[PDB]
Amino acid sequence: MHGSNKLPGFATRAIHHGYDPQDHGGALVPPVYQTATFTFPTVEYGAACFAGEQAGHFYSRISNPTLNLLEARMASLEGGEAGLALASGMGAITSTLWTLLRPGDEVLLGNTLYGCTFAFLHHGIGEFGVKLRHVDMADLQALEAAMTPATRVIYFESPANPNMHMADIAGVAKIARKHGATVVVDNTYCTPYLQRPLELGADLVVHSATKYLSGHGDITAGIVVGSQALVDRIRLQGLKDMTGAVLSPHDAALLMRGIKTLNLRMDRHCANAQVLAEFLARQPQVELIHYPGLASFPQYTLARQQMSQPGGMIAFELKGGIGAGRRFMNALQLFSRAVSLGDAESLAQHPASMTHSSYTPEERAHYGISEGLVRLSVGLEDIDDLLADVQQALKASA
Amino acid sequence: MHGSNKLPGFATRAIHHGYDPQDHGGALVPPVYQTATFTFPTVEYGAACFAGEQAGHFYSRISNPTLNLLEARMASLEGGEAGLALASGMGAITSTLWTLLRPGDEVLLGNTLYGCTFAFLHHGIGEFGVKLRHVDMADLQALEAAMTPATRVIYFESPANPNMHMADIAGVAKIARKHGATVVVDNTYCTPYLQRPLELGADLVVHSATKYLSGHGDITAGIVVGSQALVDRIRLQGLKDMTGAVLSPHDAALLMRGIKTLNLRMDRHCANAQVLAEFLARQPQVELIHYPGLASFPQYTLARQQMSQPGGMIAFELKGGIGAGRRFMNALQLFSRAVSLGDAESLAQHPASMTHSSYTPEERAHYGISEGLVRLSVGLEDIDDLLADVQQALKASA
Amino acid sequence: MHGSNKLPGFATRAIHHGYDPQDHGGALVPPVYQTATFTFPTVEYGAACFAGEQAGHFYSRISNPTLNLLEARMASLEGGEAGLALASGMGAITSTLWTLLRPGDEVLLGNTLYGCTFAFLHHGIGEFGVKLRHVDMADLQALEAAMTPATRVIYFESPANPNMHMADIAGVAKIARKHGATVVVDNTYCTPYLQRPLELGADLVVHSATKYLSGHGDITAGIVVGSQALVDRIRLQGLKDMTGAVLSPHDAALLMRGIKTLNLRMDRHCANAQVLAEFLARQPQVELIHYPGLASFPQYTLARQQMSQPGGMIAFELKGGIGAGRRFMNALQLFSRAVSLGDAESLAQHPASMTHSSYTPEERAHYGISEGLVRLSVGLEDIDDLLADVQQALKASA
Amino acid sequence: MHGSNKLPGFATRAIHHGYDPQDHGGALVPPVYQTATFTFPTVEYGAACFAGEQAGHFYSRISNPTLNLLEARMASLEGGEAGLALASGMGAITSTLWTLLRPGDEVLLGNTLYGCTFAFLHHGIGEFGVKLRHVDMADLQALEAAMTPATRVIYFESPANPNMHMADIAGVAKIARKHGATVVVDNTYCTPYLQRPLELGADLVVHSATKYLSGHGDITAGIVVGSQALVDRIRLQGLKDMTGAVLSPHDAALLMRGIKTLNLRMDRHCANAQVLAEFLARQPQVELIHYPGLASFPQYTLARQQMSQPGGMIAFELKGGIGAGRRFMNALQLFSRAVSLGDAESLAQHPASMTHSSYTPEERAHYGISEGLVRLSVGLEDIDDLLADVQQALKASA
Ligand SMILES: *Cc1c(COP(=O)(O)O)cnc(C)c1O
Ligand SMILES: *Cc1c(COP(=O)(O)O)cnc(C)c1O
Ligand SMILES: *Cc1c(COP(=O)(O)O)cnc(C)c1O
Ligand SMILES: *Cc1c(COP(=O)(O)O)cnc(C)c1O
Repeated sequence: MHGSNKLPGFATRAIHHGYDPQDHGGALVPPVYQTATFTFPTVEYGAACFAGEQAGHFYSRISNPTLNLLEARMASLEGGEAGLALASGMGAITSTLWTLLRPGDEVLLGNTLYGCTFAFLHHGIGEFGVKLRHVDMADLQALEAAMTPATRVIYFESPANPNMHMADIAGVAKIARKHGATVVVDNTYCTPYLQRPLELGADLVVHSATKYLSGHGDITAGIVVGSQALVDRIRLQGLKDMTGAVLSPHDAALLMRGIKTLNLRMDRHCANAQVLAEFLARQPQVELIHYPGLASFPQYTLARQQMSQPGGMIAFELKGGIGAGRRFMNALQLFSRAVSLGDAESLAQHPASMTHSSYTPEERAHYGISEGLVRLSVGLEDIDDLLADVQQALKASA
Repeated sequence: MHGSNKLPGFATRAIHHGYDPQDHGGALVPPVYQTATFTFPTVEYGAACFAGEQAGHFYSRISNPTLNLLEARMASLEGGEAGLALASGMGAITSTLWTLLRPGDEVLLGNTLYGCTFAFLHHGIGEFGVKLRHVDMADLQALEAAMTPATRVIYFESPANPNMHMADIAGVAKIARKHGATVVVDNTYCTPYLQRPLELGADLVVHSATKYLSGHGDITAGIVVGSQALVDRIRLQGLKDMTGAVLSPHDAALLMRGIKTLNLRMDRHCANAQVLAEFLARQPQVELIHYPGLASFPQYTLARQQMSQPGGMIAFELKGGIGAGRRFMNALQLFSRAVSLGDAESLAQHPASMTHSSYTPEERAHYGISEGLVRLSVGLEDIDDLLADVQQALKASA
Repeated sequence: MHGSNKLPGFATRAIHHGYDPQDHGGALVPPVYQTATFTFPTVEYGAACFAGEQAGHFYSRISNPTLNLLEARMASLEGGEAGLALASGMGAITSTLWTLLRPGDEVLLGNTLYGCTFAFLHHGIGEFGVKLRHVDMADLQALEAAMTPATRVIYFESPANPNMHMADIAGVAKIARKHGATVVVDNTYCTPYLQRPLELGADLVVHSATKYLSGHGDITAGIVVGSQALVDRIRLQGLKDMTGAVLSPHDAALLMRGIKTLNLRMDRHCANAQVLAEFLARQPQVELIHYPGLASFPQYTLARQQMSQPGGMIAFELKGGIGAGRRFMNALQLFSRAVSLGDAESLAQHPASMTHSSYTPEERAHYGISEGLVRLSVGLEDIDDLLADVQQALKASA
Repeated sequence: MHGSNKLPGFATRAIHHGYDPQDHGGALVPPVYQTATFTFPTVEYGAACFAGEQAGHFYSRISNPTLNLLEARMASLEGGEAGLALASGMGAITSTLWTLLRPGDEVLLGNTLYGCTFAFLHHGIGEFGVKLRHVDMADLQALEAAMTPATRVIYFESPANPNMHMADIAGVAKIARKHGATVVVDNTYCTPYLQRPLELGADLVVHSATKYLSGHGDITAGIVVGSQALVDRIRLQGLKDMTGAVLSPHDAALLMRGIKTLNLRMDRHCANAQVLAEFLARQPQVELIHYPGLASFPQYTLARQQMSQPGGMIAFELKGGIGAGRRFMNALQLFSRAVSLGDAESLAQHPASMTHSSYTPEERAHYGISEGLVRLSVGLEDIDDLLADVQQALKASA
C-alpha cells in the first residue's frame, strides 16, 4: 500500500531526512555552521532562547544546527525521538551514564565490555560510589535474579566486544520494565541499518560514530538516540556541564557524508565477512570461529531475529596460541594492524599481543580473551584480495 | 646579553615551536592528521604503544600528531612541561577535576565561576561525594582558614567572570604547597600572552580555546597545560575514560592558525578596550566600571603584577538598572548580542535580560550579578566605530 | 593462479593504491597537506625540485602530496601512466586543450557537448585561431573523411551530454593512430568503474570529479589521466601558466573519500536507473526514452560493449511538450530540480523551461534538445520512493 | 565627520562587511556553503536565474554565497564595485586576460613580472596571436610612445617582483584613458590595506590571495576587483569557460578568516621589515638594497604617494655573487628556504641558485636578476630572533 503517512525507506532518509534545500538558499548540501556563537536581534529573543521557548541557537557546545540535522537524521534511522551528537563514542557513553546515575545507584553491565567502557565504569564512575555488577545478559533468569530496586541502569553491547556474545534485547527490556530500570544499548557494531534496539524496548542507544557510521576512518564522533525527555537531560547535564565532549560541525558534516552510503557499505561489509568467515571455518590453523552468520554460532537463532544481516566483524581463535596470533598479525599485507573497526580498509587485532599484552595469560582468561583470539574488521576491498592475504598469513602463523 | 639559539621570543614560538618542515616533506604548514586510527609495523611495536615506550600513536582519542603539536606549543607559551587538547573549555575542566578528585576530597573555589564550571561543580561532581567551598582568592588569611587535610584542589579564574576579581596566584600557591594541594587556574581571559599562572606557582592551567586563542569564533576547544605527571593523568584518565572530549584535528589546526596572531590580536583587543573603558568612565549613564587598566580599579597593583596588559573585557553597571540594560543592548548596531568572548567581532551581554533573565533580582544578587551589569568583549574593529556605537547606545538607554 | 603479479581488484585500489600508512606515522587515512608552499634543506635540493631532477614539491599550484596520491589513484583506476587534479571539470578540459592546440590546429569535436565545453570552444579558444569541426563520432566513415593534416585533437564525451549519444572509442583511436591525432575523452558519466577509454586507445581522459567520482555533491573538481608526457605537459603549461585551476587539498581529500565507495555507489546508481527506465518505457506519457540499458536504445550493442553497466543517467521525452515538462518538474517532491548529476540525491532538469528557456523552440532543435526532453540523474534513494515520486509527477503532467 | 552616509574603517569592514548574522540563524561566523549545486522551488525560478533576473544561485563554479561574501568584502576593501574569487592568483590573472584579449590586440607589460605571469604571457596567451611589449611603467613618455590602437590592456605589478620598481599608477591611467585601454594592476604585495590602485584610476586589480591576504600559508586563492561590467564578464567567460579556476568554499572561508587580521599582520610585517632593512643596509657583505622605506630608495617619493607603508618585502644583493647567496641561504635557521611570501613564517629566496638556477649568468642579468640577489618575505616573528638569524647567515656568506 503506497500510503500518505508511509516512511520513506532507510536509504532515502539517510540521504534526505530533516533537510529541505529550499530553506537554505537552495543549497543541496547543508552549509556547515562552523561557528561557536550565535547572535540575537534583541534580548527578548535572546532570553527566550535560553528558556527553550524559541528554537533559535545561542552556543555550539549546547546545540548547533549542523549538529541538529545529524542528530535528527540518526534519530530517524534508529526510529527514536531525539539525537545528541558528541566528540566521541566515550563522550556518548560518559555523558549518558554521568547524567543517569548518582551514588547508591546500581548499574548492571554485560559480562564483557569495550575496554574503555570497562575502564570508565571501574576506574571512573564506579569510584564515585556507583555500584557495578556484571551479568550474562543472554541469561534472563540470572538478570532477573540480579535486579535490585537500586538498579537504575542496564548497559550492554550486543554483539559484545570479545567473542560476539548477543543479548536478547526485548527480553532484557521486559525485565527492566518490570523493576523500573533504564536499558542502554551500544549499537556501534550493527548500526541502525542492521539492529534498532529502540524498537525492541531499549530506552537509549549509544554509538561510536567513529566506526561504521562515519565509515572512512577520518573522524572521532559519538551519537546518543532516545526519547526527548532523556536526551534533553543528557544534553543539558552530561554534555553541557559534565564532559564538554562537543563535536565539531566540520566532523558532523563528514559524519552525515558517511551516513549517506551506510546501507551500501554495510551490505558489502556483511557480504565480505560472510565469505571470509566461511573460509576461516575450514582452515586447519583455526580452532574456533565466532561469526553471527555461521550456523555453528551459539546464538544463531537470536542473531537472525534481532539483526537483519550478520555484520562485518569476525573473531576467531588460532590453534597455536599467542605466538600464532603474533605471527598471523605480522604477516598481513592488506589488512592493517590497528585498533578500531568499521572503515573501508580492513583491520585486525590480537589483544594477547597488543591492547592486552602486559597482562598474564590467566588475567586475559578473566576478561573473556583467548591467547589466540584475533578480531577482524572486514572492510570493503575485493574479497579475493582479502582471502589471499588471510590465507598467506594463516601459513605464516605456524 | 644572552644570544646563540637563546630562548626564542613569544611570537616566534607561537608560529614555530615544535615543528621543523624538513620532517614532513618540506611542508611549511604541518599537514592535518585527520585520521581516527593509526597502524603498527608489528604487533610488538603496538604492545609498546599502549605500554608507554616507543610512543607514537594508536588512536586519536588518546593522542594525535596534529594535537600533539598544538599541545607542545601551548606548553611552550604557558611555560609548562606538557599540554593536552580537548573538545571544549568545559572538556578541559571536567577532564581535569574528574581526574584529581574522589569522594571525600574537598575543592576550594573562587567566589564566582563561569556558569557551567559552577554547574559542573554544584550539580555534577559535587553530587558525587566531593565537597565544595567558595573563598575569596585575594584574601590569603581566609584561604588558610578554610584549608583542611582533605583539601586536594584549589580552582579559580583570574580575572573572574562578573567583576574582574584578581587572585594573588603567587599567594595561593604558597599555601597550596604547604598543604599538598593542586592549584588549577582558568587562564582564558588573559591567555599566556598576558599571564602565566605556572610561573607564579600554579600546577595546572586550563582554557576555553574557543575564545581568544582561536580568536575567530569558529571552533569550540580547550587546553590543559602543566606538569607531565599531572597531564599524563588527565589525558589517560579524565579524557580517555571520563569525558571523551576529543578535539577534531581540523579544529586543532584552526586553533594553531589562530595562535599565530595571538600577540597581535591581544595588543589590539587591549588597546581598544583601554580607550572604551576610559570613555565609559566619563559617562553620566555609567555607575561603576570594572576594567583592570583604570587607575581606579581596586586591585590595580595586583593586576599589573600578574598581567602584562589589562585585557580585552569590560564590565560596567548602568544607572537605569535592568531597563537601561535592555535599551542599551537592543540599541547596539556594531557590537553583537551574544554570549562568548575573545572574537574578532565585538560582543556584548547583560545577564539581567539574557543569560540569567529568569532568575529574579535576588538569586542574581547571590552571584555578583548587578541588575544593570553589562559585559563587553572588545573586538578588533576600528576604535572610532566602536566608540560611536557605544556613544549612540548610552543615549538610547535613558 | 596465485602470485603477487596479479592486479588488485578495483575496490582494493580505490581504497589503497599509492598509500602505505607506515610511510606517514601509521595514519590510516593520509594527512592533508593544506599548505601552499614547501621548504628546502639546502638551496641545492631546491635547484633539483624546480628542474624535476629530484622527487620533491615546492608549490601546490604545480604539485602537492595529497593531490599526487589522488592523481596516482585515478591513474590506476583508468589504467593510465599519470594523473592531474584540478579545481573543476572545466579546469581539466581547458588546461588540456589550451596545452595541446595552437592557432592553425583543427580540433574535431563530437556533435553534442556539455554546454560549458561547447562555450569554451566556440566563444573561447575557437576565437583565438583554433579551428572547430563537429562530426558524428559514432560514424567512423564520416570521422575518417573529416581528418585533415591540421587535425591535432579529437574530443568527445561518451555517453554525450544531452541525449546519451555514444562513440566507438576503439574505432576513433584507430583512425587517430592512422593520421596522428590526440584523442581526449570526457569520461565523467561512466567513471573508470564503468568505462576505461585509455584501455580502448584514447590518449587522455578528463573528468568532472564534481559528479560521480566525488559522489556527494560537496566539491568542485576535475581530473586528467593519460601518458606521463602529455599529463606532465598539461601540468606544466595548461595548469601552471594558462588556467591556474588548482585544487584545494581539502577538496582532494574529500574526492579520495568519495572514490572509496565509487563501485558501491555506481552499482546502486545503475540498478536504480535500470528499474526507473523500464518503468518509464511502460508509461503512457513517455513518447521516447533514452537509456543505454534498454534494447530500444539506438546504440544498445555499442553501450553493452564499452560500458560494464548502462549508467545512472536517463533522458526521456514527455508527450505534452514544453508544457508537460514544466508540469512534471514542478510536481517532484523527492527528485530535486537542479543542474549537475552523480549525487546521492536524485536530480532532474528540463532545458526548455530551465537552462535553455532563454532560447527559441527551433534554436533548441539545432542542439538536439526536444521540447519535452527531461533528464534524470538517478541517485541512491530507495527505488520505491523514487518510483512513487515519478509516478505521482507523471499524473500531474496532463 | 558624522554624516548619515558614513564609511566604517578598514578593520571594521574586513571583519563585518556584507554579512548580518541575523540573516543566518544568528551565526556569528558565516556558514560554509560547501555545495556544488543549488536547488529551485520551481522550474521557472531557475529559468529566471540562468537569465540573471532574481538573485539566486545555481552552480558553484559560476557563483557561490560564501565566495560572494569574500568577493563583496574584497570589493569594499579595494574600493571597487564588484569582486571575484578564484583558485589561485594565476587563476585570476589568466581569467582576466583571456576575457579582455583576442588575436591582434596588444598588452603592454611592466618590465619585470612574476615568472608565472611572464610564462602565461609569452608561452601561453602570446602564442595565440596576442602581441606583447614590455615597457617601464614609471617612465610616462616611453609609455605614451609605446601605445598603439591595438593596445587594449596595460598590466603590471607595483611594487614589481624584481627590485621593487614602482609604477606611476595615476600617470598610467591618464594615458590609458586617452586610448580607451584597460589598466590592470597586480596588488599582491601591498594588499588593499596598503595601496588601492582603483582609487588611483586603475580599472581592475588582481591578487594572489595565497600570500598576505591568507597570511598563513594554507590556501591557494585569487581575487579580482573592478567594475561590475568587467567582473561579470570575467566571471561568465574567464572563470566559467576558459579556466574553470573555481575556489573551494572551504578555502574561501579560511581566506575570510585571514582577512580579519590583515591590518594587524601587515603592520607587523612592515615594522619587522623596516628593521631588517635598516640593519641590512649597513652591512659590508651587502652591495645594494631595495626597500621602499629606506631614504636611498630611488622611487621613495612615488612609493610613499601610492603606499601607506613600505611593505613586508625586501630585496638585496650580496657582494660575493652566486656563492655568497648560496652560503647565506644554507646558513639560515629561522627563515625558511622557500618560494612564496606573505606567510607568518619568514621566507627567503635566492633566484640565482633556486628558481633561476638552471639559467646562465647572462640570461639572469637579462631579467634584472643579480647573481647575489636575495629576496626576503619578512614574517611576524620577534624581530630579535630574525636579526640574529640574518646576522649569522651574513657571517657564513664569506
Ligand atoms: C570504539 C568503540 C567505543 C568507543 O568510541 P570512541 O569513539 O572510540 O571513543 C565504544 N563502543 C564500541 C563498541 C566501540 O567500538
Ligand atoms: C567559555 C568559558 C569556559 C567554557 O569553555 P567552552 O569552550 O565554552 O566549553 C570556561 N571558562 C571561561 C572563563 C570561559 O569564558
Ligand atoms: C559538469 C561537467 C563538466 C564540467 O565540470 P565542472 O566540474 O562543472 O567544471 C564537464 N563535462 C561533463 C560531462 C560534465 O558533466
Ligand atoms: C604568487 C604570486 C602570483 C601567483 O599567485 P598563485 O596564487 O601562486 O597562483 C601572482 N602575482 C604575485 C605578485 C605573486 O606573488
